[PDB]
Amino acid sequence: SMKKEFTELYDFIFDPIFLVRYGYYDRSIKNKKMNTAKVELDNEYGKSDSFYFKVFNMESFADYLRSHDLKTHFNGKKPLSTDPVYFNIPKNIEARRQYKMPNLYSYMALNYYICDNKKEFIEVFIDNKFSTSKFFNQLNFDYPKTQEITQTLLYGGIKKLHLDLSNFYHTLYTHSIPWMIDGKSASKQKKGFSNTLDTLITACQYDETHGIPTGNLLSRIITELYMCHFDKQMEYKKFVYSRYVDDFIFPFTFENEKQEFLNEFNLICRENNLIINDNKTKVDNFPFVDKSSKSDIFSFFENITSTNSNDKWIKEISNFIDYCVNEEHLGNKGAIKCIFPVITNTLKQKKVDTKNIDNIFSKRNMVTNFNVFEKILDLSLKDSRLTNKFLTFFENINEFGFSSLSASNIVKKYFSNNSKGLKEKIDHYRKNNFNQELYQILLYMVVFEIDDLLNQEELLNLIDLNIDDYSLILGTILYLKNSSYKLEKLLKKIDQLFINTHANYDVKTSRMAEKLWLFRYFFYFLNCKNIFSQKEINSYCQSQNYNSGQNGYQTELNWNYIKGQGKDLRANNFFNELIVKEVWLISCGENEDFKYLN
Amino acid sequence: SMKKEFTELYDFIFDPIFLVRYGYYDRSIKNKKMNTAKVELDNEYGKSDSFYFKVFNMESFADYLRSHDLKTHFNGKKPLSTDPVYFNIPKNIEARRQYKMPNLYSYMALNYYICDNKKEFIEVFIDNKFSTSKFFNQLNFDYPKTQEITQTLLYGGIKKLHLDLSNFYHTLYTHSIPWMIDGKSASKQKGFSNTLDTLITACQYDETHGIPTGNLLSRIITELYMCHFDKQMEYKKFVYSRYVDDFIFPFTFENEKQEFLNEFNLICRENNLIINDNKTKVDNFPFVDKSSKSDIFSFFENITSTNSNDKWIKEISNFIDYCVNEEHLGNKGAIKCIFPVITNTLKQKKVDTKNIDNIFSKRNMVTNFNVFEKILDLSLKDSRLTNKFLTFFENINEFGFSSLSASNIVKKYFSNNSKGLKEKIDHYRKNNFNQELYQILLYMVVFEIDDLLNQEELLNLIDLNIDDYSLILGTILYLKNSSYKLEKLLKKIDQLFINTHANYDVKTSRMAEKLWLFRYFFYFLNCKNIFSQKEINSYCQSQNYNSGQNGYQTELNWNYIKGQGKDLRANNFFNELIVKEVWLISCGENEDFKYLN
Amino acid sequence: QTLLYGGIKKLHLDLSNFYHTLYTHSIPWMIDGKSASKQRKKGFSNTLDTLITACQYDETHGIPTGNLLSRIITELYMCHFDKQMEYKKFVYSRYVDDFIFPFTFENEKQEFLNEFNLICRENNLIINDNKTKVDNFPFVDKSSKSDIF
Amino acid sequence: SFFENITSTNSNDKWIKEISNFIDYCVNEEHLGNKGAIKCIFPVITNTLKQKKVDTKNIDNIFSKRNMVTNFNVFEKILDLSLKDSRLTNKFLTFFENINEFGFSSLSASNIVKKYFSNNSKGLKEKIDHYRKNNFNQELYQILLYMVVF
DNA sequence: CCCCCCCC
DNA sequence: CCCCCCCC
DNA sequence: CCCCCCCC
DNA sequence: CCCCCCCCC
Ligand SMILES: [Mg+2]
Ligand SMILES: [Mg+2]
Ligand SMILES: [Mg+2]
Ligand SMILES: [Mg+2]
Ligand SMILES: [Mg+2]
Repeated sequence: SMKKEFTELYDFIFDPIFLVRYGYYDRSIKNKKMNTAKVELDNEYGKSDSFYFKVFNMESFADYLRSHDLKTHFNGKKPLSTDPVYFNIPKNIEARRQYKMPNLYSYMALNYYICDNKKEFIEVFIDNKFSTSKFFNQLNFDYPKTQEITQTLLYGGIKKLHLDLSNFYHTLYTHSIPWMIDGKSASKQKKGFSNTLDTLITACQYDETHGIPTGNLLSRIITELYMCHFDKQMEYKKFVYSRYVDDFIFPFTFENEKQEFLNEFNLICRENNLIINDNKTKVDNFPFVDKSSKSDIFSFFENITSTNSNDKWIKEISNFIDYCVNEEHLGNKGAIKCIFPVITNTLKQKKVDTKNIDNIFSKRNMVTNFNVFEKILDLSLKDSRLTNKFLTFFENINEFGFSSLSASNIVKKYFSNNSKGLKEKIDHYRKNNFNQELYQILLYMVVFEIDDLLNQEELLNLIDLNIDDYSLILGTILYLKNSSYKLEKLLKKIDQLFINTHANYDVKTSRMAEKLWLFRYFFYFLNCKNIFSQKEINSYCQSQNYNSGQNGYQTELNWNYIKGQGKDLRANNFFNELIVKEVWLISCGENEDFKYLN
Repeated sequence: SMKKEFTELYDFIFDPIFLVRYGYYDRSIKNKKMNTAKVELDNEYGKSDSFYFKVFNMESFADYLRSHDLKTHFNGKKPLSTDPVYFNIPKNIEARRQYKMPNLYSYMALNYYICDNKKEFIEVFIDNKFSTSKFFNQLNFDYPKTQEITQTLLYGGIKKLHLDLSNFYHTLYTHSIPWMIDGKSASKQKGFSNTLDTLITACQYDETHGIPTGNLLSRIITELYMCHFDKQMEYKKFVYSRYVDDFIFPFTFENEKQEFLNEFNLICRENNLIINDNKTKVDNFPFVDKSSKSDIFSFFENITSTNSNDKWIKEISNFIDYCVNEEHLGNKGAIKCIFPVITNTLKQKKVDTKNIDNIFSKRNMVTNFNVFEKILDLSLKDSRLTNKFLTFFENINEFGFSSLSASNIVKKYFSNNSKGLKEKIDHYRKNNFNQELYQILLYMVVFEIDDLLNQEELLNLIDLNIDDYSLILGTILYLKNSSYKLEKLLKKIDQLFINTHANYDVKTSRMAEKLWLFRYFFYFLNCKNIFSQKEINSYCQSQNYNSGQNGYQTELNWNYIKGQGKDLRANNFFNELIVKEVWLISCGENEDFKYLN
Repeated sequence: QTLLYGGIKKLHLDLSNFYHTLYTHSIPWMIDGKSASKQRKKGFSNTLDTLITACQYDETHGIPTGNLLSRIITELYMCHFDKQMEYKKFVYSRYVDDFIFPFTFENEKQEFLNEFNLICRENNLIINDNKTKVDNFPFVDKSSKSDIF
Repeated sequence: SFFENITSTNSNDKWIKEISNFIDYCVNEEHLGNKGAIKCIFPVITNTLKQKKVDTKNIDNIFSKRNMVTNFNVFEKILDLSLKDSRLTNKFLTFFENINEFGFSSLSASNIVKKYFSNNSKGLKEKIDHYRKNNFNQELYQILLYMVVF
């Protein structure tokens, strides 16, 4: 029944290996049988809107976890205050949203706690009746099903009321969590479940309390419980509504029903320091607006056949992209995100010949220079949140017959033509800390083997402060892929960065508790694998006259010296086990060549 | 010079006795001579927009400070975390603001620190160039002078960019105060700012979300924060005018605008500040100016004392409508000018004392219209006008308006609108619009309104989700009625004290918890024996309370409560105040809880 | 489509009554140069002008629209416009008098407008300010005929 | 009818304040579509002085007082106003040329304008280079003319 | 995995 | 000419 | 030169 | 104290 199939989903999700194999990057699997014991690093089962699975994933760390028990490292209390990877992405054309990717250690510390107390989450979730985000887009709980749950919650409503909470994730006071779960008066009196959660959550953001570290499934799960206690307080007051995260739909029929619900709603926000986004408060009167019909979109290619001209397919695809971008302008939320899936599905459904698919996306018209793949590429450069979608779209038409080389050339030519504008855009993303925008360009260059855009001086200028770890890793990979460039200059800019950021901390702080922990692990891993010639390391170390001991060179570059520095080594000893067992957090590639297409 | 007048302002403000006598309730005096050694019981020298001076003031505590030195009592470490008075006021008809009135002990600790390190405030203040809010509306630093400062900052500007920070005080991340004063990266590693943060948190029970807003100390702390925001923008060759969180950036080319916006956002993102995108506008030249009061101040330029009293009634009544409509159009603060210019016009036009009684206490037999009843009714449409209305009444009282006639007029209002007022009272309770409640209760105690709430309705005010101030007023209302038995009131107060202590570690001292003001008010009265000690021992024997060396072992007995906590630094502070007969609430001239002349 | 790449926004710019208000004597200016034109006959530019005015009784207000010769001369004129703009590292798409300027920073839209207005004042061209509009991504497009066809 | 209530008895500060308030009133009036309101600033300030018969030394101090607290000067504000529309170049200069004959010291007029140029030297040079590049002829003429006049 | 594709 | 059709 | 002042 | 009176959080 309903109670049965609910618990199947939750007994599945609440598993430490699942919450890092798919939770760290907020990935989602449709079927349980996709949780293979193999690494399965090449192909994608699940999807995510965040980071490229091929270059950044946990499949190596996951395969370690089902062969080794790591809870030993976390069984103690008093967790370590680690610094996350601050990664800032856009919200509109003129607004932003701040992700924080927590240090893997303090993440697993929080992960194991949530699982050791799965009951305090699950039994509240299954009893809850208003939330359509408590499924986390997981398993068979797709968009049509969350929509269908909302429809039954809005019966009897001549009108609908909308409320959105303003910057809910990033303005959340962490100490509000014991208030919502246990009661504000009960928390004023220590060492409970809510209190221990609060201290583990802040451990992932260097003990700061303004906001939650958003960007992973754990934050999603913790956020859903906080709002499910909201839902429970409103159920006591005999209210009924639908809710997806911070977005409410209250159905009513008389103005007083609305004002009653509005007042009891404000009392809960006042009590828990939540701010109602007033620009988004709206009452919909029947006949009800609904500007989200995808029927016209999904039926765009109805009258096209495999027998249609390759030029016909080119024009219709290009036509279709413009139709959806216009539909998003009219308020059809998600219409642009649908461009990639339906082009993929339509080619498959119409069974276009694999040779004919190459021509469609390879054809550069010598009359107008139009290549439809170039158009899709340029589209994706208009919202860096489309990065994974464009890359999996290429992945799909690639395995359909689009020449990996043809695609690499088209992308190369696009960068060549827009060289001036992209350089200008990079300097902007660097000065104003637009991470994902810089990430997208760097990820495109490493993936499509682009080498003409930046020189070595312009590449080393990327290895600097106020750059996310993901961009640094990508920029490092770009430097290494040119064999002509000498590693000596790269080691200076990297070591200079490592010393500079370690200086801001207390001198007794372990380096794996600091910033740049992911880029640090990436470097130490490549160094232990000796991608950096141990000789070419000693050459640099002697240009700075670095003292030496039995650990090796006393440099931030040497992991063996770093592995011991600091009073609390629980983090260093954590990432130590990972380096020894050659667990990677960044994927070298199929041939370990840092090439990512076939 | 310009810095010559600043240094004199700040050497005066940054004095701990001034910062509580005029800063706790955010008062303002126009002359340094107004800081008299005497307790100004009948002189409202200062101006405030928060709490009625005649009832809630620090003049007695200020008097104790001139004699004793409490810097000795406060020197130490790890300050005690106290719970403030949560007092919620409106922002507009549909919005609210959250004032937090800090425990006196925690407040004074912050006050002494700021003064011992006034150097770190004053040095940044004098050096500042962009802030017109850094004068805190004191001395000869009036609105016209601040506008004159802004005008010289907007030269060379064809356009003005307007930028407002969203929910600034309440959303201000406290730990970001070290970030702006000494840098964020350096803060990863217990200096000046690192301790100012922990003194601030201890005023709001170690909450790090928001600043205790409603007093001068928080305005100065907020100002340092933004004055460092200013130094960062000054290093980038930017010029603008700022008042608290509201910026005016003059520019000419769209280059300069986007240049300014990009840096502005970086500073904001770094310190968890949020920009109110709705109040973001650009004024192209010719510039709008919807805030000119020239027509308001010259409203009475045509009327004289020779004119009929009925004409004065009409022009005043038509003047109130002119200003309320001008506030509608965007002339910000126009309603706040109604009371001053009426008072200043009456004085300047030299209106006789007997005429003022007749102008303001006349009842049209035809229309039942009384102009003072109108002004009162206006004051109840925005509870942030309570102090304005009462200081206005205080002024026409001294000019001739009979205290008796005024009390009768308000009494009549409350009788006509018993249905509505009792609806609004029970509304403000259920939604913690606790200022709107404080106003009604304050009008009742001041104007002697004994016919609105019965005994039961008053007792049902002594509950939780009621702020200390309205609690004190509701208790006063009960006491002002002799025929109400003091026994029932105790049972509501004892139950209330008992219920809020249950929310704490049993080792917590009561004077560190919530309701610290109401507790002090009650304890002071019991020590003064206002609560008949025979009538106290009667209630305790009813509850079968045990009796010990200090007393009857209840929340009501201060001698027992005095030392029942792990950290008594707070109780020991308030105990000294009770012993020396320092009052935080004025019992009145004859201690009859009456406040009219 | 390929001209508008890299644009998170696109600026629209339409000349007002370009065909009917075009000063014929500005045609030599665009092809050769206003300064050079002061120096003054027998050139290709000047002779083209005279063959044009001869079609409309030696009048210089506007070009006689309705035929293809006027379209061709209009393109040549407007292409020398394009070259002056190309020289300044600007990129856009134009159909006769209708410009589409893709950009990403307001600094660019301003740089572009400043030089655009400079050529327009030099050659007595008028911007139709009613049709000036920027489109922010996601871009509107109402020109779709898919459901019609 | 803006200055009708004020007379010679009022303090120079009052006069300075009221004139400063008056410039804002007309500027806002022009913003509302009151075509010509800004061009009326200069005559009615001149003519109000005549009708009210303010003493010569008062004219100097009104237009020379640098308020020690704000460092505001009402003549400097008038000057900054004229640099917002070049077509006010003559109506500002006749205004000075008028109050110069009313008792305003030219040595102070020159000193006040020179301070403005010293203060906004970066901005003014930036604006000059922008006028040459875009062939804005009157805007440049204004700055150059003020330089030679003052 | 066995006519789907989209919300924070 | 050999499943298109529309912009100033 | 003998009160004013502003439209394009 | 010796005319004034208004911005915010
Ligand atoms: Mg939101
Ligand atoms: Mg604000
Ligand atoms: Mg046209
Ligand atoms: Mg046209
Ligand atoms: Mg504000």
